[PDB]
Amino acid sequence: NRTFSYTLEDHTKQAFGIMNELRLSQQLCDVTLQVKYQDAPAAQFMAHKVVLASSSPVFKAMFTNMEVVSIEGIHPKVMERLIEFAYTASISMGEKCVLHVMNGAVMYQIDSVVRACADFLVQQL
Amino acid sequence: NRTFSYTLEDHTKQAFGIMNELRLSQQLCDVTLQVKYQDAPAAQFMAHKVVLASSSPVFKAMFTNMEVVSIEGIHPKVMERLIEFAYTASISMGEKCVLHVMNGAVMYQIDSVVRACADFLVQQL
Repeated sequence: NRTFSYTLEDHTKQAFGIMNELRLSQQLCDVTLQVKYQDAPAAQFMAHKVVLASSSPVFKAMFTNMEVVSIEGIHPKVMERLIEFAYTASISMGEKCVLHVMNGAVMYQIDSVVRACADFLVQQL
Repeated sequence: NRTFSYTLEDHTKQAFGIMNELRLSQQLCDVTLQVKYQDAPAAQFMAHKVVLASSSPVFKAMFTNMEVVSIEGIHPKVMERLIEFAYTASISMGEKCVLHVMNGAVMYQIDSVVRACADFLVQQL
């Protein structure tokens, strides 16, 4: 015909696969999240601002104006699981963490995780 | 149970949606592809190194070691469609461009597009 179009359905999933690898390799990272919560030991997470922005309106606003960002109000382990969700589309936690993850997900407006954690606590009743 | 897991299947697709918006807004971009081909006018494309790396082994190697990259051997219009594929998972072109796009896709080892363009030229016989 006049016009040839093509779509690879697995593409976004494959590309996030490689972006997650680059995050774990600490390649092309432009933000370090320095997480200090209460008496828990300080933890550091290197990430890509554009991936964090693509999964969180709070990160998008934060970065749209190698940066070090100071984060309070969230346990390192919850920030880790939120970052992993942003890079993987998957999150996992012990039943006793679901509340702390929902709290983290509301703070970073990751609405997908808020919904799933809320649906779980309600089912748990 | 002991362990609660969750996966949002549309997540990578939604996140690429927002990364494409940020590319069009020229937000968080860290590379400018300066494309000069023969007598065609010079064109500029701002992008995220990590998105280009996630869709092209050639971009990954290029950026893993605001940068201006000089690109020859490719028409601005083909580089545009390759960038759009990287941000959208979709590419479209007139039947008479399919060869020039395959050429571009081989140069940047976007294997998905090489395969689809090759399958089209062969079907066209």
